Amino acid sequence: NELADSMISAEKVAHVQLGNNLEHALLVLTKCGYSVIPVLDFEFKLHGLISAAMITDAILGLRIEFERLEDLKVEDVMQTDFPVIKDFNNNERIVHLLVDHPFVCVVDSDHHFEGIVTRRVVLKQVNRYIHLQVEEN
Amino acid sequence: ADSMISAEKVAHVQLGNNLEHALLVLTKCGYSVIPVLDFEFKLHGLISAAMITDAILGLERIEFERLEDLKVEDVMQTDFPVIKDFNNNERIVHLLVDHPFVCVVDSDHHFEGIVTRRVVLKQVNRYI
Ligand SMILES: [Cl-]
Repeated sequence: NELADSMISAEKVAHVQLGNNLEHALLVLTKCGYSVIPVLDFEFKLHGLISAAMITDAILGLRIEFERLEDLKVEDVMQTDFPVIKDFNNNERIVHLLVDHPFVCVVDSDHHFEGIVTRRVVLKQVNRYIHLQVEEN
Repeated sequence: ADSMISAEKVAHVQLGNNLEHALLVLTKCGYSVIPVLDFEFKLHGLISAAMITDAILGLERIEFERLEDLKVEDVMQTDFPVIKDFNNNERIVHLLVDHPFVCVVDSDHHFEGIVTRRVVLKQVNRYI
């Protein structure tokens, strides 16, 4: 159960809500310690992922138009194309997703946001394996 | 060893550049953290949008007008691990447990590239 036990619980992951403006999202991103955060609805279902780069790209003028952050909404710029994990029954699919994704969101069958799995657990396992090889030799 | 992303494929900023320029480079480049170099391409620090925005967080507002007043060296992180070569492979994997990437430099602090967690994930996927 090592992949499942490594999930970071949702209440430890900052998020924004549909309808939040981009100035609010930038504040959450800056304080939270994650470079990408989930976008949830009022039922805590997962709709998207947002980063500072997505926000700033949206206000790149012909001048960075920081005044526009007040008016744009997170759903206007968030990424809607993302993988999810719905169970821990398949270790290989999770490891496969972590190749091109630094973390993957965990949701239940109705898309309620549960937490994230990151690459760190796999690095911990590789680290342990390397040390076991030293021990065995 | 063969997985290092070489320095010329990584965007950087230079000492003395302001935070407005750094935000532009960060936004376009596709890396969330980029190196800060000097004229000799020596590594002085690492900078991210979160470091930049934290520096201009007021008690009432995000003070974007201050981006042109601050320089990258004012906000960059200067305490980070590096590797000089691939003569200590166990240390590299050890570092990648708590760091998403580590910079590669030479003895003169010249920036050579970065090693990331992705290559390890690639190997694990292939073994599995
Ligand atoms: Cl990572």
